[PDB]
Amino acid sequence: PSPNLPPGFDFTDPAIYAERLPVAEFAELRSAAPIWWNGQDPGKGGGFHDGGFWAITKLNDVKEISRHSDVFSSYENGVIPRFKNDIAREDIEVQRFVMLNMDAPHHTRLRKIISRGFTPRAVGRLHDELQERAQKIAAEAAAAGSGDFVEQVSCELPLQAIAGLLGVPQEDRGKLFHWSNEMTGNEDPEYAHIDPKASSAELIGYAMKMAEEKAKNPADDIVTQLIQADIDGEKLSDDEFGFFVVMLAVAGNETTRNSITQGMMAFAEHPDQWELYKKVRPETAADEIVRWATPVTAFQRTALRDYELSGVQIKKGQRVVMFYRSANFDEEVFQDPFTFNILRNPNPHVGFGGTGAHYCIGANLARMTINLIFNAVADHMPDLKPISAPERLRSGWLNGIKHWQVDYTGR
Ligand code: HEM
Ligand SMILES: CCCC(=O)c1cc2cc(-c3ccncc3)ccc2n1CCC1CCNCC1
Ligand SMILES: CCCC(=O)c1cc2cc(-c3ccncc3)ccc2n1CCC1CCNCC1
Ligand SMILES: [Cl-]
Repeated sequence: PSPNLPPGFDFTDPAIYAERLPVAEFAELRSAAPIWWNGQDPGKGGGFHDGGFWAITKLNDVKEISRHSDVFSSYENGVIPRFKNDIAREDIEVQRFVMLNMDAPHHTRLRKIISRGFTPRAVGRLHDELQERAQKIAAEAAAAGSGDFVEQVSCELPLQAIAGLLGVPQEDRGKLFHWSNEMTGNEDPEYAHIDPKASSAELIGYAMKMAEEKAKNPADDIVTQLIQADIDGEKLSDDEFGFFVVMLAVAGNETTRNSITQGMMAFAEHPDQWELYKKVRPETAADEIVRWATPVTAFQRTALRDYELSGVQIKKGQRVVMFYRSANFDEEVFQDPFTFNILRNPNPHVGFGGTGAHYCIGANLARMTINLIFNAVADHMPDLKPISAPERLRSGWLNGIKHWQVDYTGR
């Protein structure tokens, strides 16, 4: 029995996500075809010209793929499942220079070096400054009475986390945030004029200059840790640091931002959860917010050899697309997945990916950011109420909210 889906439906179709999350369609696959070939017509494969991909909709299959990185490659085709249909293959293969799109052993060496910048000590050291900034952001927004929750609440704190992690001076954070914002969303008409190619080049150039400068004058931020050789002589080259910063500018910006926006959207839809949050302030809320928001709808892998996955024969060279948005509502794993429950514990969501070599290195920085900003929202605008429906982002792999008008005072 084939799944009940519109003909030619592509789960990476940006025109879908500009309007809605295809929640019913994902649930139909989970019930009727949990691993399903998503065919793609000629020239409509978002930069990939192989006829289609395997849609992966169950959490256990997402985890099995993520664990078997020896078979399911990030390097072969990158992990972004959709670009502009016209993108040149060389523009996809340039993504291989960031650690996200690397396989072992190159990924193994890089991740070990990058780990110096994401130790619990390195992240926890940002706590106090990010808490202060979260409080000031929410106070400034509440003083405005009403406005765009996305721009006035969700946007700044994730960017300040990247800036503080890297130790970017305050006078430079303006153009750093601009470059980071010009990296994503260019298939939405609102961002048709952004140039991620130019921005990534500017980010790399800025980052190399910063690596050269930071080598001359070490400090305590992670940049010194990254470019300092260890006992084995391992360190980031200047351009390697540049590719790290470009990855960070994307990895930590719109992901946490959209978790914040869609976390508040869930709170507006479930006022009992919001009342419970304001009273208890449970930090388990962050993980339920990420599960609910699933800012990365999907990442892909490519099979390096034949592999049988849950009774389905994946053939060498074929792409599998891990739909975290489907897996995070898998009825087999979650008790009442469609109930927003900020006390859910344990919460084995795959919003940060499936356990494995590429698991989000900034997951705890993200959770801290989310907890600090929602404590600040609760402190300064506890009676927030939405004014109109959110405006969704036209993207085939990012689940984004561009704008969301709310009344911070409630009256
Ligand atoms: C709610 C916020 C976030 C979400 C939902 C998220 C999601 C993800 C996902 C799905 C992956 C791929 C995992 C895999 O393929 O197995 C990933 C990797 C990564 N994330 Fe995040 N992320 C978030 C925040 C952040 C932040 C704040 C940072 C850093 C400041 C960060 C840095 C990274 C990096 C560097 C990688 C690549 C790791 C590797 O390939 O080894 N992320 N993230
Ligand atoms: C890496 C140094 C700058 C650069 O050069 C370059 C950046 C860049 C970015 C994209 C892109 C990013 C996100 N979304 C869509 C596109 C595409 C191409 C990019 N490039 C050129 C790389 C080519 C590699 C082979 N030689 C000629 C240059
Ligand atoms: C050298 C050019 C790098 C680049 O360009 C790029 C980096 C990057 C990082 C992520 C990411 C990493 C970890 N966690 C979440 C996200 C995702 C995409 C990334 N890219 C390509 C951006 C394209 C822009 C145009 N639309 C398709 C994506
Ligand atoms: Cl994008």
